[PDB]
Amino acid sequence: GLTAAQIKAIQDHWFLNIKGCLQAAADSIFFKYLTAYPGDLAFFHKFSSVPLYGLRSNPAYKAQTLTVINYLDKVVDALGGNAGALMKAKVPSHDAMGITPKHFGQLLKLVGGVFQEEFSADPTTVAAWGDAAGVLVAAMK
Amino acid sequence: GLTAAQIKAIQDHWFLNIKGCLQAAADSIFFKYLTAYPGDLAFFHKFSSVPLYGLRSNPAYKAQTLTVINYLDKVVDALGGNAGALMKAKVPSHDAMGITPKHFGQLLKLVGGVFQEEFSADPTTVAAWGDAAGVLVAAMK
Amino acid sequence: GLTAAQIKAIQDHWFLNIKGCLQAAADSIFFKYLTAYPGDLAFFHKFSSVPLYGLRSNPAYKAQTLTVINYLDKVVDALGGNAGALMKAKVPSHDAMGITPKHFGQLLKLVGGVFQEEFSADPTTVAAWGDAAGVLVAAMK
Amino acid sequence: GLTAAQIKAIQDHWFLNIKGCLQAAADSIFFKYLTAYPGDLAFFHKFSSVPLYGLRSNPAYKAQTLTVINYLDKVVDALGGNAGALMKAKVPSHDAMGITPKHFGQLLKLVGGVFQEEFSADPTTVAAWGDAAGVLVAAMK
Ligand code: HEM
Ligand code: HEM
Ligand code: HEM
Ligand code: HEM
Ligand SMILES: [C-]#N
Ligand SMILES: [C-]#N
Ligand SMILES: [C-]#N
Ligand SMILES: [C-]#N
Repeated sequence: GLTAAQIKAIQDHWFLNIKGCLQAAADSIFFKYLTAYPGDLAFFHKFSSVPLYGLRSNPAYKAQTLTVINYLDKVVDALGGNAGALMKAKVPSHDAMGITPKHFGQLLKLVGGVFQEEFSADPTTVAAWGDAAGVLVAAMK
Repeated sequence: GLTAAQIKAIQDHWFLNIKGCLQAAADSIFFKYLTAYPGDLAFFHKFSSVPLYGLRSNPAYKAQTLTVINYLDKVVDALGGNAGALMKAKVPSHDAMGITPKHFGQLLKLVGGVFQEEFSADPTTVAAWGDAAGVLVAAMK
Repeated sequence: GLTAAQIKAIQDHWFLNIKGCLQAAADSIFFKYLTAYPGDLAFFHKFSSVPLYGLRSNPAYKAQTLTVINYLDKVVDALGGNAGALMKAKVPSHDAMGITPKHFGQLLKLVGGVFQEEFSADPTTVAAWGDAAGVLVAAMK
Repeated sequence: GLTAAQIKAIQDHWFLNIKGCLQAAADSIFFKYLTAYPGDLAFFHKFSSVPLYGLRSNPAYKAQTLTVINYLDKVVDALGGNAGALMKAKVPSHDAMGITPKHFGQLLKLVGGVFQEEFSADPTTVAAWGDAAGVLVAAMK
């Protein structure tokens, strides 16, 4: 579930490690998702023919992951409150495309791990991200 | 003064070269400030004993710098809107420390320049940033 | 085994992705090793009491992994030739400390993977690094 | 002219702020050159049609720049040694293109400055780099 201490862990960690280099965190969050779900690369017509090893270098990828991280920044600042409404607002748009809350849960389940592996997240922050994913995907119904 | 073209010029560039690495842009805007105005380092009590050459590496410098650009990010979002009010909302606390609109002008004026030299900004965006400085300072009084 | 095409893959990939940001590659290569072998943190007296999540931010870690990557750069430039002699020269020094070719093989077995995960290494480069580890550890006897 | 103190000043700083991120130092040394001497961009045929503001992002710019700093890294290693000879070893191929020791002096002279503004170099190292420029240019003829 998500308590105010959890919201603090996630937010303190976001100012310290993530907010200052949003592009770096966005590229590794999605790179981890696409090596785990390679076929989902096909939803991104602007770069679905780039091989996996060329994505971090591809500007169409970089603009896309920065568009996502820029919206997640707004969700993290809103975790005490309308974060659930901000996840909600993107379901129509993605639904058009064939992308459900199952795909979103898959992306949100990986960021605790990517933040531990590369962005110096402590165990409390990683566990709080585990909880936040469950919370934020539930907000979409 | 600002036209919709100038606000698109600033916003597109900010998304392109600044948003993905807010810490670098922040470190260099304050480094060009603190180089040009070396005595005002005394105002920054949690790093006023670091010599200039040691600041980009100093953890408290980087916290300060990112707290400024994190706010500035939000006034860029709001340039055809309440950007003015967000700048003026910071004047009474800084006034209490001896830091006037003179000071803010000094900072705001260096930004175009810093973006041209290190963050890939064209002469149109450099121009828009020179005028954005004047608007924001004019809304502060 | 290691052929000249393999040496080309590793070297082309090192100029493209690694040489320009040696510090970033050095911190993730060892971070991956120390999350896999946490107890080996005890060999590094200058930072053995730092928790895992604080290493990427710790200057004593950064200086150490940059000392290692700076020597590996010299080994990669030497892969057609005296690379084996350059690995050889560090066995005495590490032997003093209790660190064998078993520990070195453990570090070299992970860099193909870290380069795929974070430094855009193609499958041919990753497989060539798999071979290079076997080769370079063998050079130490 | 160079004393052992000046060579330690340069080398320690290079290991500290330059070696871990050779690409940034390279991009900015050539960006300060190409800003001060904008016509010599015509010499760089694989990126001579990119306007100045687009160069830090240009892949061929970054390849060129890193090929220079990759070599320069090696002449720093050899400053109490064959640094001179390594600089002069590049004169006949560049002479063939119309690029003289005038040109190299222009580059070498900007380095201290660039390191002071963006790479945390103290006034002693800035001084050592001003003299290293003169020595290296004097060994070239
Ligand atoms: C995990 C949180 C995610 C958020 C907040 C998010 C947000 C966004 C945003 C802000 C856009 C731009 C369009 C708009 O403003 O509505 C976008 C587009 C898109 N995203 Fe999502 N995204 C998420 C998950 C996903 C997932 C999991 C996929 C695919 C597996 C996906 C696929 C796409 C695609 C294909 C586009 C359209 C890109 C284009 O061609 O322009 N996103 N995303
Ligand atoms: C557009 C420019 C600036 C903005 C948006 C800005 C914003 C901020 C913010 C967000 C804080 C934290 C507390 C608060 O919410 O007020 C702060 C604190 C402070 N700022 Fe400003 N600032 C600006 C300019 C300056 C300048 C030019 C100086 C000094 C000449 C300055 C001096 C200080 C001081 C001394 C503190 C440090 C408080 C502490 O010791 O932690 N700032 N700034
Ligand atoms: C994989 C290739 C490795 C290379 C080329 C390498 C190279 C180096 C270098 C150049 C030094 C500095 C001392 C000197 O010049 O001899 C060093 C020190 C050290 N390395 Fe290695 N290293 C490697 C593997 C390891 C491994 C696997 C460990 C530990 C599990 C290790 C432990 C140490 C320690 C503890 C020091 C001393 C640090 C100090 O307190 O100053 N290294 N390494
Ligand atoms: C200390 C300064 C410099 C060094 C060490 C250096 C080194 C190099 C190196 C390593 C190359 C690749 C080929 C070779 O091995 O010779 C090269 C090529 C080239 N350099 Fe220099 N360079 C320096 C200064 C300059 C300057 C100041 C200019 C022009 C005003 C310049 C113009 C060129 C040109 C045009 C090429 C491009 C070849 C191609 O089109 O790929 N360089 N440089
Ligand atoms: C979503 N991208
Ligand atoms: C304002 N700092
Ligand atoms: C070896 N460090
Ligand atoms: C020389 N480029």
